[PDB]
Amino acid sequence: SEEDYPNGTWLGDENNPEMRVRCAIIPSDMLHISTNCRTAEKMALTLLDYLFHREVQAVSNLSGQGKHGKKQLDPLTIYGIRCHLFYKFGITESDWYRIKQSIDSKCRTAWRRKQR
DNA sequence: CTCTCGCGAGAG
DNA sequence: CTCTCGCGAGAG
Repeated sequence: SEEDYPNGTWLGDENNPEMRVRCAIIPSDMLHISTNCRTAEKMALTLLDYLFHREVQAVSNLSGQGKHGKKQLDPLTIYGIRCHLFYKFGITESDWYRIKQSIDSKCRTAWRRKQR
């Protein structure tokens, strides 16, 4: 619902209420991202940085499972990335499976940075 | 920085 | 048991 982020933007197709998610990204920032992120792979990781602070990435993963006892990244927010990539690039479930590896791998990089 | 792959420990 | 999947870290 728009109200959760009054100065924010929609992830995915605003005219399609089942595949939209209100988010905290401001219009000027969402403009930068669409200008700069010309592939689903590059938009996914840039969305990640605008939706989650690096300090959340360094403690969090997609499942919230594993040996490091990591927090799970907000599932509604992750669904919102899925909705933006499907809308912006018409990616498939097989692409999204690949993208999710890459989000988790970025999150491990951040954990390893805090580590080192 | 991103992308990837072999590993092996718990989930099923 | 088999299967999934979180993981470290070398290579791009």
